[PDB]
Amino acid sequence: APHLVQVDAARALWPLRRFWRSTGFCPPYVLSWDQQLNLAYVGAVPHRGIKQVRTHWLLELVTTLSYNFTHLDGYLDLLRENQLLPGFELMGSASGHFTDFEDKQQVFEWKDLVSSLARRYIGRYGLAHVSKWNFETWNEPDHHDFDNVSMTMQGFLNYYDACSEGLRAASPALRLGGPGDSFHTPPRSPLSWGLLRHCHDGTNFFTGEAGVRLDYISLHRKGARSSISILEQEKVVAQQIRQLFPKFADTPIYNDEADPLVGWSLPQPWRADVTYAAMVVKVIAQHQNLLLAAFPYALLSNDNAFLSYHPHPFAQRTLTARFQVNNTRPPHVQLLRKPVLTAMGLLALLDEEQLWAEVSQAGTVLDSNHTVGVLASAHRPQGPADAWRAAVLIYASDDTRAHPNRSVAVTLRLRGVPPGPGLVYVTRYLDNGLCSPDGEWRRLGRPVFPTAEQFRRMRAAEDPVAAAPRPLPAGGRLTLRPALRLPSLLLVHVCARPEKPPGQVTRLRALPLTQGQLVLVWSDEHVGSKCLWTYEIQFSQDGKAYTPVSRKPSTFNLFVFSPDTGAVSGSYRVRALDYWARPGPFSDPVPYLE
Ligand SMILES: *[C@@H]1O[C@H](CO)[C@@H](O[C@@H]2O[C@H](CO)[C@@H](O[C@@H]3O[C@H](CO[C@H]4O[C@H](CO)[C@@H](O)[C@H](O)[C@@H]4O)[C@@H](O)[C@H](O[C@H]4O[C@H](CO)[C@@H](O)[C@H](O)[C@@H]4O[C@H]4O[C@H](CO)[C@@H](O)[C@H](O)[C@@H]4O)[C@@H]3O)[C@H](O)[C@H]2NC(C)=O)[C@H](O)[C@H]1NC(C)=O
Ligand SMILES: *[C@@H]1O[C@H](CO)[C@@H](O)[C@H](O)[C@H]1NC(C)=O
Ligand SMILES: *[C@@H]1O[C@H](CO)[C@@H](O)[C@H](O)[C@H]1NC(C)=O
Ligand SMILES: [Cl-]
Repeated sequence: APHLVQVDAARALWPLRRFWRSTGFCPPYVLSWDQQLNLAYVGAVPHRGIKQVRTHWLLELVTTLSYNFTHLDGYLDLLRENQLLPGFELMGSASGHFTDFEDKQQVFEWKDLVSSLARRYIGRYGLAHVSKWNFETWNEPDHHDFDNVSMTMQGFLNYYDACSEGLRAASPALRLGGPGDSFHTPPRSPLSWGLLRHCHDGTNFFTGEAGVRLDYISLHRKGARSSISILEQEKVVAQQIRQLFPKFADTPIYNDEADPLVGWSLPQPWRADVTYAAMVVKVIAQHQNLLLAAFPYALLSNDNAFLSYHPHPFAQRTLTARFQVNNTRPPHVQLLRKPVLTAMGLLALLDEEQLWAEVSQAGTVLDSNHTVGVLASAHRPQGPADAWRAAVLIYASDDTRAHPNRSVAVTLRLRGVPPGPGLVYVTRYLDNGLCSPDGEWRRLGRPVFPTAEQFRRMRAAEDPVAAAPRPLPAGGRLTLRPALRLPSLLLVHVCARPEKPPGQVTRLRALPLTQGQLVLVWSDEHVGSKCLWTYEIQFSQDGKAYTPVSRKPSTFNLFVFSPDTGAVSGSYRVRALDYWARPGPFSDPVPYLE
């Protein structure tokens, strides 16, 4: 039976916070070219769709009583360059200096390392910026991954107090949370429950006062292939925390490894394509609709910024697919944007207020705990460079199971769109048949070292199928009857015309990939409105006569330029193009010489 999706745009219910804008990984490798590319892709999600990168072993990037911060500087600057924040896990031994957190002097030295690093980056980036960072305890303390460090129950508590006092001495404004683990039923997860008991009821190692600061509680709960399982586990743990530790009733809860399945490197066909992408949206929709639409759930992070390894370019839990092309001179690296990363761009279009929506089948109302669901949102405009918007994101997802031999007939009924100037709608659609670079790779015979032409075909499947803007019917109503696949994503974007055109593209740079190829990366931080069709990229060889690069419509703030001719040397400039064909100002031109 067909699915009926109803959306009322006249009816703003409550805030829709973009609580999912995080990723992470575990490693220098963090400063390799591969990683610089990877982080360009992560940062290129439009409208700050990914804000934080939770990174393990950051304090192995420090060496030794004075510290050399060079490698940490390198990594944090690299994040900054892509407008990304560190999920700053205070994790590492500083090249083997720290070995024992029941050695009182080491605990004092740790406190000073932390205040020293916090002050350094307050100085380098400003207090306002570093105050946004989620400083965090050592990852998964109950999984015994400290290599050479001795971390007992008591040691962990000492370590935490050193973290807390270290950050505090740099500035009270800095935020610290933990433990970043599962919180299984006692006697399991002793350090995790032990931290809560310590912060709630224990004694500060340094000051001797009762209890210790804990600005947020971070857990890890993964789905074992079930989307709804993640939320169910979180509610059990959050309830236990609230009831056993009542001081933490309003303490924000993060699930900063909220993945469908544990084991990032385990190859899974469904991780390659829109199956994973659609499921990620489904997980988020379940959290918005079945929880936030109450415990203080504040952040959800898919831990998928890892780089993939041969022979699994697409099938690992990664935002990009890496190809190490070893038969060129020199060898080089190529990354492809996987649908999961593309989906984060679609999620980024969701605006600040949630709209009433209802999914039904044969008269039965279906909540987000079902294969078809929706998130609808609206934007209240501010200035002359802004206007009313609505974004509706519909998912069809059976979690990790793809169903290529199925169609899902949907009827979307949108109403209550208020009157506005030049109202248009734009649909963007994503599925495995049309938008899977893995799908194109398989169709090509899964070449180990794809040719330049093979990469172009693969990259042509990265973006969603976009339909040209169409004027909205009067009365603020629209009915669409798409044949969705399983998995699939469909965003309907409804935009009124802002009085002024888009802002300027900034931070444009040209990075070499290989002979005849480069990556153009830029920022959309000053473009303003989200009603963007694409970014017009222009190339000039002949002094300064500029020619647009024909390509699929894309709002991704990054583009690999690989022209058949190999002619890449010259100058480049980029601008935003809105749904009414109006351009924003061009970026400054950027030269490039091979
Ligand atoms: C082009 O040239 C580059 C060299 O520049 C080359 O890159 C190298 O590729 C290989 C993989 O093909 C990489 O080796 C893999 O590395 C990962 C990660 O290693 C780290 O972590 C492990 C522990 O987690 C440490 O032991 C290790 O020291 C590292 O710190 C490993 O996970 C891989 O091991 C698996 O694959 C091996 C075969 O490749 C198996 O022998 C091994 O048993 C492992 O298999 C198991 O785990 C799998 C997990 O996915 C699972 O699927 C299996 O079923 C099984 O359970 C492996 O060691 C190496 O790091 C790359 N080097 C660099 C510099 O990047 C490309 O391979 C080359 N291209 C071609 C086509 O040749
Ligand atoms: C810090 O480490 C880097 C990289 O290993 C090295 O180049 C640099 O000389 C070191 N700085 C100091 C002050 O020792
Ligand atoms: C989701 O649906 C299943 C039935 O498939 C049910 O057992 C489970 O309780 C539901 N969970 C939530 C949170 O709605
Ligand atoms: Cl996963």
